[PDB]
Amino acid sequence: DDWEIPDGQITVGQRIGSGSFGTVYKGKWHGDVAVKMLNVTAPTPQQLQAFKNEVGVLRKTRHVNILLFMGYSTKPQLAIVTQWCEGSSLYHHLHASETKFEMKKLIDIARQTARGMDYLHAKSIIHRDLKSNNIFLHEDNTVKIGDFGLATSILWMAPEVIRMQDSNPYSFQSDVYAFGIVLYELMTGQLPYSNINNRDQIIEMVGRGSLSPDLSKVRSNCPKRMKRLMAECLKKKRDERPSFPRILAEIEELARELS
Ligand SMILES: Cc1ccc(-n2nc(C(C)(C)C)cc2NC(=O)Nc2ccc(OCCN3CCOCC3)c3ccccc23)cc1
Repeated sequence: DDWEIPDGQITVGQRIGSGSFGTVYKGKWHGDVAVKMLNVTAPTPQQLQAFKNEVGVLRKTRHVNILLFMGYSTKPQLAIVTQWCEGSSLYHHLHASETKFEMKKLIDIARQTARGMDYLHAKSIIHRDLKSNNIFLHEDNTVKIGDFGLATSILWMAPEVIRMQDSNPYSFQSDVYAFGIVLYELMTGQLPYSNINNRDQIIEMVGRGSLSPDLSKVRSNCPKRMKRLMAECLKKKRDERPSFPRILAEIEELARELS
C-alpha cells in the first residue's frame, strides 16, 4: 500500500508539544490529526532515521488500542500523521489529576492495555518504553498505546535493563516488567519508590536487586488474582515473567468475575 501524503495537503495548527527532536501540531487532514515533524530546515542523517524507523514500525500496527498511524510526508519537512484524540495520558489522570477511577475502569484500562501490548508482541514489536505517560486515554474512555516520548524512563526500567548487561537488554520480558509497574501504578494509584527522594538511589538499588515496589501500597480493593499477576511481571528474572498472552488471558478472567 502507499502511505505517503502529497505535499501541502496537511495543515498545521498550534504546537501541541516539542522534543528537539520532534514537535507535534494539531493538524487538519480529512478531519483532525496530529503531526510530528522535524522543523530543522534540512533533515540530518540522524533524523532521517527516527523518521524511517518510526514509520517502519507504525505502518505495521492496526489495532484499536494502538494509536492510529495515518500517513507520512517528506517535502515541506519530514512528518508523521496520526489520529487526533481528545483525552489525557494515564500518567496525567493518575498522578496529574484528582481523577478517581472506579476499580472497573482501572481494571479495564489494564485489560485494554494488555490487548494493546499483546498485539505488538505478536507482531514481534517491542515497545521498549511502556509507561503511564505513553498510555493515552481517548474520549477519556479507551486506551491508545504509543511512544509520546520526543527525546529519543527509570521507574519502569526492568533491572536487567538498568544494568547494561549484554546490550541487548530489551525483550518482550522487559516489556512485561514495564507493564508490571503500570499495574503497580493502577492498583496503588502511586508511582513506585514514593518516599525515596534521591532519584539516583533507585537506579543502583533497583538493579542490584535490593529494591522492588512495596506492594503493601496496592489498595485494598485490588483482586488477589490481580496483585499476584502484578507481582508476576515484576519478577526480577526475565524468564520469571509471564508472557502477554498469559497476562491478557488472566486479566480477562479477573474482569469476568468483578463484572
Ligand atoms: C523513533 C520512534 C520509533 C517508533 C515509535 N513508535 N513506536 C510506537 C509503538 C511502540 C506504539 C509501536 C509508537 C511510536 N510512535 C509514537 O507513539 N508516535 C507518536 C505518538 C504520539 C503522537 O502525538 C501524540 C499527541 N496526541 C496525539 C493524538 O491527539 C492528542 C495528542 C504522534 C504524533 C505524530 C507522529 C507520531 C506520534 C516512535 C518513535
